[PDB]
Amino acid sequence: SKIIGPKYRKKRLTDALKERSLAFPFISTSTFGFNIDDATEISANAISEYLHFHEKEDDIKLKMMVEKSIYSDNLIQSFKKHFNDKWDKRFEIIKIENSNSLEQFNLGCKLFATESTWRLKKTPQNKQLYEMLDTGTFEKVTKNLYPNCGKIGKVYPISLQNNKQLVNSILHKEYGIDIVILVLGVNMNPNKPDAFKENSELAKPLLLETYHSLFNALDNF
Repeated sequence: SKIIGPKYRKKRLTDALKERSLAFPFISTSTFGFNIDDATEISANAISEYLHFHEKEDDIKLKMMVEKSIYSDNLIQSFKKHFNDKWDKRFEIIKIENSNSLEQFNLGCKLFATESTWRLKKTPQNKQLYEMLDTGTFEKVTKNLYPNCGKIGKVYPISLQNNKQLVNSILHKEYGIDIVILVLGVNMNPNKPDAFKENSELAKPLLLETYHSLFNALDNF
């Protein structure tokens, strides 16, 4: 759970099969209940940090999936403000109806991130994803790779490719996903595991570290 920060790596020439195209949620904002003003600033700033560092790397495509309820003109303006009116062409926000909507899966990204918990198991919010992967198969592969389970602020990539049991998933074969990344963002919701208290001094630092971890995974990926 120790904070490690960004470990980003510039790549000018890349393998098209290893393109850094990531679909990811607006971490901790819906079910987890993270303060949206705070999540917006952290998200926008982390995104801009990564994209600026990687100026001129055109393989990178970032698609942030935002639930309809949270999506607003004010939200988009807030992002614009953090980007100093220079919104990077490589970053898009995609409105989805809810965390289980089918529209989220065919966005053309080789890496697909989902929120998870320490258990690294299916949640009610990513049920649809897990049905598509086959729950038992994916959970078994997850447990084999990460036998000591997950820590808040970290991500856990699982390849659908090198993974024999998952290669035939619609997610891989039809929707072009190579890697599913389980993202352990900060939960603020008393009804979900490992809830942080409202003014925890660790909440903001750990959400940022979640983004760093995610983008570190992308740069390896």
